[PDB]
This record gives sequence, C-alpha cells and structure tokens, in this order.
Amino acid sequence: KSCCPNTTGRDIYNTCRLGGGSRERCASLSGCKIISASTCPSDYPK
Amino acid sequence: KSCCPNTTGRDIYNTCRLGGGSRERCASLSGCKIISASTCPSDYPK
Repeated sequence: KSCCPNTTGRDIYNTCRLGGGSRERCASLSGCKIISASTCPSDYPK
Repeated sequence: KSCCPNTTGRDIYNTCRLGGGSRERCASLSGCKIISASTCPSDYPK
C-alpha cells in the first residue's frame, strides 16, 4: 500500500504510476511510503 | 536549468530530484521545462 504525507505527494506518486513507474521508484520520487497495511497512518494519510 | 510554472511545480520537481529522478522524468511529473540555458522564460519563472 502506498501512503503519502500529503496530497501533492499522492499526486506525484499517482502520476508516476500512471506513466508506468514501479511502486518503490514512484514512492521515492514522491515522498510516499510503501507499507504492508491497507490503511494509511495518520501521518502518511493520503 | 529547470524552469517551473509555479511554486507547486517547483516543489514537485525538486521532490522528484531529491528522490533520484532525472531532470526529464521530474519535468514530466512537475510541468517544469528543462532549458539548457540560464534564463527561464517569464511563463516558467519558478
């Protein structure tokens, strides 16, 4: 599960994904984290 | 040089660069232009 610090991070991640990027690369490019739970924590809520 | 349309575009571009993205990749995510000269156009001043 990707979890992002804010909406802009989410938008970067999503855009990177839409273009074909891998999850871990897109997380790095966006500031998002890949976690093992399906619900995001309140500090990476987006 | 990266030339960005607005400060959000700058923030996105720089986040992507901080995550190891190439200039071209980060330009695509941000809407910024990569210009190989020092003066940005007025419409991409950030």
